[PDB]
Amino acid sequence: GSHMEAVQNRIVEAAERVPGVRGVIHLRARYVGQDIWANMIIGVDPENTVEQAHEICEAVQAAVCGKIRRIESLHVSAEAREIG
Amino acid sequence: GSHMEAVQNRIVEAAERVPGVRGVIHLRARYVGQDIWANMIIGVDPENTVEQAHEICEAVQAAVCGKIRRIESLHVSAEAREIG
Repeated sequence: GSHMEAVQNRIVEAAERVPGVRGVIHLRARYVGQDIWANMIIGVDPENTVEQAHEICEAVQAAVCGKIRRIESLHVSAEAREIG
Repeated sequence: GSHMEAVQNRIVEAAERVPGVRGVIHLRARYVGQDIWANMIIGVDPENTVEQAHEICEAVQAAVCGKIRRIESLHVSAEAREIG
């Protein structure tokens, strides 16, 4: 794949290892100049409250931002997902 | 304020009228070229499940995208919020 597909795969790999993540559903990653701006949607269990799902999102943010360089902006949201 | 503050205020106004929204907590809006890319975090009640909060987010997306021109990318997430 392209450079950006390789970057996308590394971001997904970092996120999918976080407890409570049921896969990465979507990732929009773009270079704006020399920095990445990314929007991620993760799957979580339906049983989560909104706060519990947000805490998973925050753990994903911390994981991705800690591992993946050059990201200027990351926004992570969750959808209930019944498969993985 | 600036042009972008006026744009931000219109986006917030569109979102905050959607049932179940407990204010707009955050909005990052930027021009990338001639288009707006926006990340929004809304407050919702803590009692929401993740799916219920996601449905509010989707209603916000539809409302903002339907009313506000020039947005190329909008990502809306929710946080539990005990005040409004």
